[PDB]
Amino acid sequence: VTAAISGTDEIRARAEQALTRCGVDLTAVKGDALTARTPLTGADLFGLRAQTPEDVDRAVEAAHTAFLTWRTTPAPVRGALVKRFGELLTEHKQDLADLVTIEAGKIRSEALGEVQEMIDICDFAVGLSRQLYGRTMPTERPGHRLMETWHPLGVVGVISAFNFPVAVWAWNAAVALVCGDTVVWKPSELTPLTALACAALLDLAIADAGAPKGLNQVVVGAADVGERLVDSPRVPLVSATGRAVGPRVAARFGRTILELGGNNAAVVTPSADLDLTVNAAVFAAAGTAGQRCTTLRRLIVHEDIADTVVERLTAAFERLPIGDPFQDTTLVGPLVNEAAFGRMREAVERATAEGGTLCAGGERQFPDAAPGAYYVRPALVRMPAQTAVVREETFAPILYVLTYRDLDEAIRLNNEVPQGLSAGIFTADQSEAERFLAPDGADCGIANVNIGTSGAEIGGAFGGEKETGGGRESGSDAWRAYMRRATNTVNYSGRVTLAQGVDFS
Amino acid sequence: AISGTDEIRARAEQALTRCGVDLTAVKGDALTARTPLTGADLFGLRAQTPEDVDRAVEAAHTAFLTWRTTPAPVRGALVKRFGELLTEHKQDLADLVTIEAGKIRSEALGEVQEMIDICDFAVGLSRQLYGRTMPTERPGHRLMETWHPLGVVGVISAFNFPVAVWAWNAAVALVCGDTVVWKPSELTPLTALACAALLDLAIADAGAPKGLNQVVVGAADVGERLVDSPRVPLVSATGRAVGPRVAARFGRTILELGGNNAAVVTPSADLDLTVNAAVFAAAGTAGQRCTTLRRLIVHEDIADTVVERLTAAFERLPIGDPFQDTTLVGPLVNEAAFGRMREAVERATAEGGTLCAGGERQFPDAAPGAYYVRPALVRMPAQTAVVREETFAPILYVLTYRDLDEAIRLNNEVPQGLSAGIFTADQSEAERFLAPDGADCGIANVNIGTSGAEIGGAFGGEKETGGGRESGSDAWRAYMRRATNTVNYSGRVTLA
Amino acid sequence: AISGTDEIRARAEQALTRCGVDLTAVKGDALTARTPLTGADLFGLRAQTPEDVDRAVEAAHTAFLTWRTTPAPVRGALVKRFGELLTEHKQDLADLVTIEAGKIRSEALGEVQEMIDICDFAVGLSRQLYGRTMPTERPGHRLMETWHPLGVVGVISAFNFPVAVWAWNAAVALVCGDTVVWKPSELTPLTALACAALLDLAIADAGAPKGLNQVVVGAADVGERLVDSPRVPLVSATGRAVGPRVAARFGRTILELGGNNAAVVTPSADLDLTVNAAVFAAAGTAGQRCTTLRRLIVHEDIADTVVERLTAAFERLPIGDPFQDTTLVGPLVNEAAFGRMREAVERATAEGGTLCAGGERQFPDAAPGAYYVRPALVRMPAQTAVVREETFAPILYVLTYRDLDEAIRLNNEVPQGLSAGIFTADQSEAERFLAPDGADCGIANVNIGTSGAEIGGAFGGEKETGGGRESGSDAWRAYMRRATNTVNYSGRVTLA
Amino acid sequence: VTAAISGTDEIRARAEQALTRCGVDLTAVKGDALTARTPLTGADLFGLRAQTPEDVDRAVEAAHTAFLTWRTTPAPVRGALVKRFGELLTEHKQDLADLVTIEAGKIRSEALGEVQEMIDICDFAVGLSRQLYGRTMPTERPGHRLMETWHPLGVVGVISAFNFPVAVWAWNAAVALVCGDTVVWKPSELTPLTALACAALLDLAIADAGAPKGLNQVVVGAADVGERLVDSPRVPLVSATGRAVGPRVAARFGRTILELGGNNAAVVTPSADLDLTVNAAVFAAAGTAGQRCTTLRRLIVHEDIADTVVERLTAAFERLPIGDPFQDTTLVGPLVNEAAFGRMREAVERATAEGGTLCAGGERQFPDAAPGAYYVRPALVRMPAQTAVVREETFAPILYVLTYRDLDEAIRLNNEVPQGLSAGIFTADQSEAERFLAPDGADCGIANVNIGTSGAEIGGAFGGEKETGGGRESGSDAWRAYMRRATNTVNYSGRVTLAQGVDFS
Repeated sequence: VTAAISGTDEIRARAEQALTRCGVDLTAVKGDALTARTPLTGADLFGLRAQTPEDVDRAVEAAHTAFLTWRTTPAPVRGALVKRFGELLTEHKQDLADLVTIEAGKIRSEALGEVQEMIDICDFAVGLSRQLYGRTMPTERPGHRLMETWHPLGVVGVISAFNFPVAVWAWNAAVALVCGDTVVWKPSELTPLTALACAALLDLAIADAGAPKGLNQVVVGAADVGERLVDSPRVPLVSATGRAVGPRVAARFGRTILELGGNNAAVVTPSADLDLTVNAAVFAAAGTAGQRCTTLRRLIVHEDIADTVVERLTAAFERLPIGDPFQDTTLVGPLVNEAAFGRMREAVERATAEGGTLCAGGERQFPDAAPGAYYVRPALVRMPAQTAVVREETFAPILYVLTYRDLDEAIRLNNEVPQGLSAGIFTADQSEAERFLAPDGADCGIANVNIGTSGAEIGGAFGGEKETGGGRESGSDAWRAYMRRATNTVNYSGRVTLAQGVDFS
Repeated sequence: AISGTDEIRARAEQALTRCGVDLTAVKGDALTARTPLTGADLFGLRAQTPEDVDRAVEAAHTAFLTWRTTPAPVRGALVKRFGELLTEHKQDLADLVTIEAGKIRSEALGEVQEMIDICDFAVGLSRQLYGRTMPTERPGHRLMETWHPLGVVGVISAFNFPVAVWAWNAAVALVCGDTVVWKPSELTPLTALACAALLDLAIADAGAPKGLNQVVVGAADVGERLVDSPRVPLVSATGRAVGPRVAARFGRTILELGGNNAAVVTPSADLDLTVNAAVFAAAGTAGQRCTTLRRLIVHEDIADTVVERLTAAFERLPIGDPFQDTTLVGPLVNEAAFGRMREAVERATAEGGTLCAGGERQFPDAAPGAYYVRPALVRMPAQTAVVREETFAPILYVLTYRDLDEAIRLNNEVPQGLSAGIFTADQSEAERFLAPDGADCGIANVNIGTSGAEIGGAFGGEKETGGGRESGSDAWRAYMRRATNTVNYSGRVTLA
Repeated sequence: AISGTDEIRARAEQALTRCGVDLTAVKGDALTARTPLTGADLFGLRAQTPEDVDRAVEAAHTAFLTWRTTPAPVRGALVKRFGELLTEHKQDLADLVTIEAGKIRSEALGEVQEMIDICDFAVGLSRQLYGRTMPTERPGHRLMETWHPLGVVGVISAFNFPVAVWAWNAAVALVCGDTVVWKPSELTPLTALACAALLDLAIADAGAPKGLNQVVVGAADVGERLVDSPRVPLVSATGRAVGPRVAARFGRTILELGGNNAAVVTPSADLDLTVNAAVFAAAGTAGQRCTTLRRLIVHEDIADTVVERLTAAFERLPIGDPFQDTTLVGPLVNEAAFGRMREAVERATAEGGTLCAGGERQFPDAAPGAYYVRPALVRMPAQTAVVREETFAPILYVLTYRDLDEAIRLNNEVPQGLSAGIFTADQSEAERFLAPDGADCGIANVNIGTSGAEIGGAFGGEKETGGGRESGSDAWRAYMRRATNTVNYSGRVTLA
Repeated sequence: VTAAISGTDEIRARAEQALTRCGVDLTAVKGDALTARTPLTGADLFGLRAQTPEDVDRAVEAAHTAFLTWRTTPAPVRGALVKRFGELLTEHKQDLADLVTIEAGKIRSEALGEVQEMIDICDFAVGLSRQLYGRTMPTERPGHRLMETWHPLGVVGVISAFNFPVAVWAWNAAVALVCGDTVVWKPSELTPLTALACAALLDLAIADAGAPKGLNQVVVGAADVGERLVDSPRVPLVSATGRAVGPRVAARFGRTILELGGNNAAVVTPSADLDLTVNAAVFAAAGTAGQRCTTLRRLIVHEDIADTVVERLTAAFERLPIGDPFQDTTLVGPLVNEAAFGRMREAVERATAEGGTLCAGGERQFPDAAPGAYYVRPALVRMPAQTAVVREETFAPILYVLTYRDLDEAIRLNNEVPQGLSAGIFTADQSEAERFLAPDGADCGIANVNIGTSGAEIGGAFGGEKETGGGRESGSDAWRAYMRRATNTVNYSGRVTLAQGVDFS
C-alpha cells in the first residue's frame, strides 16, 4: 500500500524536454494567463499565454482561408500531408506519450497506446484519401446520368477532453484534413501541452509539404474561448467529445458529432469464462483510473455466479498496483483533480445509502506522498437494484454489481440508463451472444462479446446512442460527417420534359 | 370556368370513401378541410389534442416493440402491399391532392406515382440495409457493423407535397423496422386520412401490428407535442425551431426547410431547352415547390434575349382550374400566399428591379376566395435582400454575370442550399459547376432544372435548408442506429 | 396411390395453356416432355437446331442494342410486371415444376415464390447498380467508376431447380440491361416454356423489345452452340467443360456445379434441432439439391445417439406422390439416378461402411417406370473415395471426429465447396467454424443446414463448385461491365 | 538527330550498385543459366542462376505454408508489413528506378514514377487492411442473422511483363499481402534484376516485422517455369499482365486476373483544344516508346480538323528527343529488343501497303552509336480505313490516324477492335463527352475525357474488356479478386422450419 511519486520539478523538466523535442518554442507559448498542470502531483507546472474570443474568431477566419485552397487540393495530395504527420508522430512517439502521462495521468503503456492510435488513424486516413466514395447510379430519365459526390465541408471545430488529450483530435484532424477540411482545436483547459506539441509537429509536416499554414490551429483558453468556437457561423461542423453544444449548433444550422460520456455495462452469464471475465472487467473498470468514456461502470451478473464473481473481483481490486504512472509497475494512476475525487466519494457514500455494500477499494492512497494528487483504489460496490446513483455516471473507478436471472432482464438493466455508449456480454453460449447483439438486445453504439466496454479500434465507427449524443468518429464511413453530399443529374440528351406537352419554343 | 365548391366537396367525399375512410368517424367541428380551387371550406373534421398525440406515440411505440423483430423482408411485404393499394387507388388519391394542394392533375398523379415508386425501392432495401464486416487488429476476434430499428418516427409534412414526403419517410421507416406518427399540414388533412386508411388496409392484409402508422390532425400544439416527445427518436420535418428542440433532448432530425434555387445560363446554353426548363421549374406548382426555380443567373451577352423569351413565355402560360388538362398553373394555396407574393414584387421594384411579366391576379370574379396569379419575372440589378430570402410564390428573379466564378458565387451567396442547375454546352463549365468549389447545394445539375431529382437520389439540401436527406441512396441510415460489434472467440484478453 | 400419366398430362397441358403457351406451336416429334412421377413420356416437342441458337442470339443481341439504353428503372418496371404475372400463375407454374422435377408441391410453390422474390429485389436494384465516385490525384480532374450493360447472357439450368435459377439470372440480367438466351435441361422443357410465355406477356404489356428472352429447347449440341457463341459475353451454368471453353474466347462465366455439403455436429448441439435440420437437408427434394446435406461430421461422444435418432427418422420418412401433401420425399428423376445411388451405396459398404437405414426402392409395382427410394444413412470409418465424390441422390454419410480443427479439415478436404453448417451451443466453436481457417465453403452457417440460404445473400461456392455467385448482395456486377472514367476539366495535361 | 549512349560496362556497374544497395547478394544470384540484359545497348550484363520447374513447386509449397500462418494474422498487422515495405521503397526509390531504366529502357522520370506507384499502392493497401469490407444484411428468417465475410484465398501467382517491371507486381503483392495471401512472382525473362531488388527489400521488411519468410518469392526462369506456376493446384489465383493462361487456369477451377494488351484510341472532336490534344496525344503515343499496354495507337479525328491535327502531330513527332533514357533531355528511349523493332517495321510497311501514308517517324535512330539497341522515332501514319494492320496491335510507337464525321461513327471505330483497354475523347462539348462515356459509347475498361489513354491512377480499378481479358487490379474494390466471399446465416432461435410440419422429435 505504498508508492514513490515523481516531484513537480522532475515532471516539469520532462514536459519541457518533450515540448522542445516536438518543436514547441517555450518562450513563445509561456505566459501568465493560464497554467499547465499535472495530476501526478496536482501542481501547476508553468504559465501559458491564452487566446481571447477575438483570437478564436481570427483563427477561424484564417482556417477558412486555408480551406479555400485545401478544398481544391487533390485528396491524395492531402493524404501525403497526413502521411508526413504520421512519420513525425512515429519519430516523437515517446516524447508525446510523456506529455500524455504528465497531463492526463495515464500509465506509460496507455499513453504510448494513445499516441499509436494517432499513427494508426493517419495510416487509415491516407487510405481514405483515395476513396471518399460516393456512388454512380441509374437514372429514370433517358439520355441522363446520375451520381452522388462528396465535397469538403469547411472549418471543423474540435472540442476534446482531458482523458484522451491527443487521440480524439487525431481521429478528427486526420479524417478532416484528408476530407479537405481545416481544423480549429480547443483542447481541455486541463491538457494544453499535449495539444501544443501535436500542433507543432503538424506545423512541421505542413511546412515540409508546402501546404497552407492555417490547416490546423490550437486555441488555448477557458470556456469563453470554446463558446466562441461553437457559435461561429464559419464552422459548419463541431465535434465535441467527453452538452449545450448540440442545440446551439443546430440553432445556426450547423452539424455536430457528439460523444458525451457513457455508463457502460457488461453482462456476465453462467457460462462465462471467469478468468477471462475477471481480467477483462478489471482492465475495463480500473484502466485510466476509471476515466474513459468507455469505462466499465456496471456489471450485471447472473445470480448463480454472482458471489464467486464478486469474490474474485474483490481480490483483483485489492491487488491493483496504484502509483506513479511513469513506473512500469503501476496499473492505476491518479484521478485528474480534487473535484473528481470529491465526486467519487460522494457517489460511493450515496450508493451505500441507497442499500449498497462496498466490497473493495474506494480509499485515497498515500495522501502524504503527493498531497495535491488523488490516487485512489477502484471501488467495487454491490447494489440490490439499479438506483439513481448507478444510473447517473460518475467519472471515477466505481464498478456497481447488479444481479439478474433471465437474459431479457440483463438486457433491460443494460438499456434502462440514459447513456448508450458501449456494452459487453461474457458468455460461452452461442444464442446468448447473438441475443445480446440482436435488435432487441443491448441498445448501445458498441456491443461486444467476450471483450469489455473499451473493446474498439480505429477501423470501427466510434460513438453512442441516447444521451451519449449519436455521433460517430474514426472508422468505417464516419468520414461522411466531415463532407457534404451532392446529388448530380447530368442531361446529355438536349431535351427536357415538356409540361403538359407545351413547347415554349 | 372554375369547378364549383359543391362538385369539389362531392369528389373529395367519394375519393375518401373509396380509399377506405369512414367519413362519420373523421367528421367533426374542430378543424376544417378546405380547397384552394375556390377558397371554400369543404367540411369540418375532428381534431386531436396534445394528449391524443401522447397516446398515439404510445401506440406506435408498442407496435415498434413487435415490428423491430419482424424480419425486414417480411416488413417489405407490407410495403409491397401498400404500393399495390396505392396503384389501385392512384386516381382517387390524386383527386384529393389536387383538391387540397391545388396542383394540376398531372402533377397530382405524379406525386402519387412517387409514392408507388418509393414503395418498390423500399421493398428492395428490405433485403439490404447493409452494414459492414471488416478485419480487426485483434487475433481470434471478428468485427462488424450492424444496423438496427430506431423507434417511433415523427413526420411533419407541408401542404405542397401532401403525400409523397410522408411516403418517402414511411416506406423507408417501415422497412427499417420503425413506426410512424404523422402530423400533416393543417391545410391538407384529407390526403393524409386517405393515405392512412389505405395503409391500414395493407396492415390488416399483412396481419401486421395495428399501430405502425397513425395520423394526428390538429394545429401547432399537436405538432409541438410530437416534436417534444421523449419516445420519438427521429423527427422528419419539411416546410426551423424543430432542430434545436429535438437536439436538446438528444433526438435526431431530418430537416428540409425550403429552397431558393438558382440556375446559371451560360453563353453556350441551348436557349430553347433553357427557356422550357426555366418556365416549368419557375411556374410549376404555382412556384410552391421546395425545388422551385427562383433565381436565374444569366450571362450578360445573352441576358436580353433570354429575358425577351421568358417574358413571351410567361405571358402565354395557361392559368386556371387544376382539374382542366389545359392548365399549367393552378392557384396559390391561400390569401396569405398571394399577399406575400405581392409584397415581394413591391419590394423588388423598390430595390431597383423591373417587373417584366406577370404578377397580376387572374379572373378574381370567377372565384373571389381563390388566388390564381400569373407567375412574375423580375429583372434585378443585384442580388438584393428580396432575392436572397425566398417567397413561396412564382417569382423568377433574373441576375446577370460575366465570369463563371461570379455566377457560382451568386448561386452560393444565399442562406438556402437545396438545388442548383447550369445550362451550358461547355464541358468544362459543366464540370466546374459541380466541382468542390462550384455550386454548394445538395442537388447540382447540368442541363436540367432545379426540380431535377428522382427516387434513387438522396434528396435534401445544405445550409439553412437543414442538412437532411430523404428517399434514395443510403438516406435510410437516418432511420436506424449503427452498432459496432467486436466478438472474441479466442478465450484470451487482447487489448488494442 | 400414384397419380396416373393421363391425369398428369392433362394437368400439364392446362397449366401450359393458362400460362399463355400455344400448345400447337410447341408440340412436335424431336424431343419429349416426361415426368418422374411415373416415368412416362407426356408428349412430343419441337426442338431447336444449332442454327436456331445462332438466330436466337442474333435476336437477343438486336434486342440488347435497344434495352441497354432503356433507363434501368424502366427496365425494372418490366421485371415488376413479370413478378405480378408469376404471382397470378404461381399454382400453374408450381404444377409444372412438380410434374417435371418430381418435387413435392410445397417445394414447387416455394421455388416459384423465389422467382417472385428475386423480381422484387431486382426492382430495387434497378435504381442502384452502384458504382463509385472518388478523388483523383490530378488537379482539376474528376474520377468515377460506372457500370454498363454487358450483352447477351446464356443461361444453362438443371432439372432440379427448373425455374428459380433462370429467374435469378434473368431478373438480374434484365434490370442490368442484358438480354437472355436460355437453354433449360432436356428433362424440364415445359417449365421453361411456361416461364417464357409469361415473360413474353410482360414484355408486351411493357412495350419492351420482343427479343429480351428466348428459350432454346434441345440436346447437347444446342447448349454447345450457345456456350461457343462470340456474341454471348456471359454464360451462367448450373449443374465443367464450360469454364475453359468460354475463357478461350475471352467470355465470362458464372459456374455453380454441385455440392458435397457437410454439417458438423458438436457435443453441445441441440439434438432435436440437429436431427430435424439434417433430415430435411439430406432427404429434401430426394437428395437432388445442389445444397443437399451429404456428409454429417459428428463428435465421437454423441455419434451413437445421433445415428440412432437419424435411423429412426429415416425409417419414418413418408415417400410417395409429390402431389400428396403427406409426402416428404418424391421420386428420383430417372432410372440412371437410381442406378448411381445404388452404385454409391454398394461402394460405401465395400469401403467399410455400414448401411444404417434406407436405400430400398419403394412400391416398384405402383409405377414401374418411376424410382421412389428411401433416403440412405451410411456410417463410414473415414472419408473414403465414395464420400468425397458426390452422388446426386439421398445418401447421408456419417463420419466421426474429436477435435474441431479435424471436423473442419474433414469438411474442407473434398473437391466441392458449396455449403457447410455447424450445430453447436458453443459461441467459440460457432465463430471458429466461420473464421478464415474454418469452413472453406461459399456458404457457412450456424445452427441451420446446408440449404440455409436466401435471396438477399450471394449464392454459390468455391473450389470445384466453380466460384460463381448469383442472386443477392452484389452478384449483379457479373452481369455488367465496369468502366473507370477520368474527366479533365482543367484544360491542361497533368500526368500521374 | 544524334545521341551519346551509355556503355554496357557503365550500365552494369550502375545495376550492380543498385542491387547491392537494395540488399541483393550478387554472389548468390549470379550464375550461368540465364542472363540479365539492357535495351539501352542490347547487351547482356551478367549471368544469373535460374529456378527449375521443380523449384517453382517448392516455392509454391513454401508460400502455402506461409499462407497458413498469414491468413490468421490480423489484416491490420499484415498492413504494418506493407507499410514497412513502402518505407524501404521510399528509401531506395532512386536505386530501384535505376534498375527500371536499365531493364525496361524507360526514361528516368517514368522510372521514378513507376517506383512511386509502388509506394502509393503500399499506402492504399495499408488503408485497405482495416477495410476489406463485406456486409451485414437482414434475413427473412426470424431469430437469425445474415452476413457476408471475406477471407484470404491462398497463394497468388504473379506473371508480369517487361514494360512495368515493378508496379504490376506491387499492385498485386501489396493488395494480396494485406488480403492474407502469399505471392509467387515470375517476372519477365527480360527484367529479372528489378524483381530481385524488389524481393530483397520486401524480405528485409519481412525480417523487421517478424513475418513469415515465405510471403513472397521470385522465380527466375524461362517459359517452363511460368507454366509450372500457372498449372499449380495450390495457386488459386493467377494474375497475368502484358493468352493461354485463362483457359488453363479455368480447367483446374482456378481464378485469373488478365490484362493482356490494348489497342487504344482517342477521338478528337471539332471543338477539341488542339494544344491540349497534341500534348496529350504525343505523351500517350510516344511515352515508354509506345510500349505501355495503355499506349495510344489509334487517333480518330473529325474530318474538319484532321489536316491541322496531322500537321501539328507531324511537327511534334519530328521534335521528339530520342536518346539515352538516363539523360534528362530524353523523352523516347529504346524499344526492348530487335524482335520489337522488326515487328514495328513490318507493321509500318503493311500499313503503307493497305493504303496508308507515313507522315512522320518510323526510322531507326543512330544505329552505329549502339548497334545492339533499337532507338526509333515514333511513327505517325494516316490511314484511309481501319484495316487489319490497324486492328492488330503492334507493341511499338505507331499512331494510326483515322477520320470520321458523326460521333456515333467515331464510337464504332473505337469499339470495333478486339481489344478493350482504354479510350479517350478530346472535346469542349458537354454532350459529346457524356455520349462517349454512356452505355452505348466507348466499350473499354477505361474511358476518359480530355486526358489520354494512359490516364489512370492507383485509386481506380485498372483493366479492360474483350480480348484484353476482363481483369481488374489496383484500386476501387479490385481487392475482392484476392479473397473468397462467404455468406453466413447464423440461427440463434433454437429452431428450424419443419418440412411439411413434421417434427422428427
